[PDB]
Amino acid sequence: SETYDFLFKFLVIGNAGTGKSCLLHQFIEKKFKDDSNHTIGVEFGSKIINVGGKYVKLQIWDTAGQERFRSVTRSYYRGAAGALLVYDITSRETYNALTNWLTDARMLASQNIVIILCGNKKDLDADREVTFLEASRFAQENELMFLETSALTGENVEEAFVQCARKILNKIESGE
Ligand SMILES: Nc1nc2c(ncn2[C@@H]2O[C@H](COP(=O)(O)OP(=O)(O)NP(=O)(O)O)[C@@H](O)[C@H]2O)c(=O)[nH]1
Ligand SMILES: [Mg+2]
Repeated sequence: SETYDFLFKFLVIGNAGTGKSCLLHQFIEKKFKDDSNHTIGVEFGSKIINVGGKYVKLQIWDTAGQERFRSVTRSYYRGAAGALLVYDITSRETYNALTNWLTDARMLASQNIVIILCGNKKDLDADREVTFLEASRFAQENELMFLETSALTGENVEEAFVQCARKILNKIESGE
């Protein structure tokens, strides 16, 4: 019965272990799933959101982060309008991988894809390995909006997905 005015394909991308699957599950179900294991292929969720009285259906591909699946994950960029690019604030390696993820999206996605950078596991701040300020500098240098999120608590998860959609809606309306 429920309709929508817009349909967008999104990805969730980033190194294994960063919390991609937990982020999608939090956005859709509003709970932390704590038995989550490695995605061995691709998972899907969808949700309709209300953006200013416009209903936007998000079709979201939660991709495998393990290196062994990289050629598979790369096949998903085509047709994606938006992506959440995720690292783990407690794992510097996952943050150091970000340049490679952005190189992939530059080569394989639409030049107009909207990417939101998510520093996840913010609830694990006592084990932080990446500063807010330093990630903020990187995002700015890369023309990306940046949020710290927690799949566990929900902090900024709805905001990340909604803002990706709002930025795509803005492109549709005006400019580039
Ligand atoms: N404390 C905390 N743990 C989290 C958070 N998000 C994910 N985790 C935990 O981190 C681990 C990896 O999460 P998961 O969502 O499976 O990661 P993934 O990015 O989907 N991995 P893959 O790419 O291999 O599928 C799990 O043990 C999960 O419970 C978070 O915000 N806070
Ligand atoms: Mg996963």
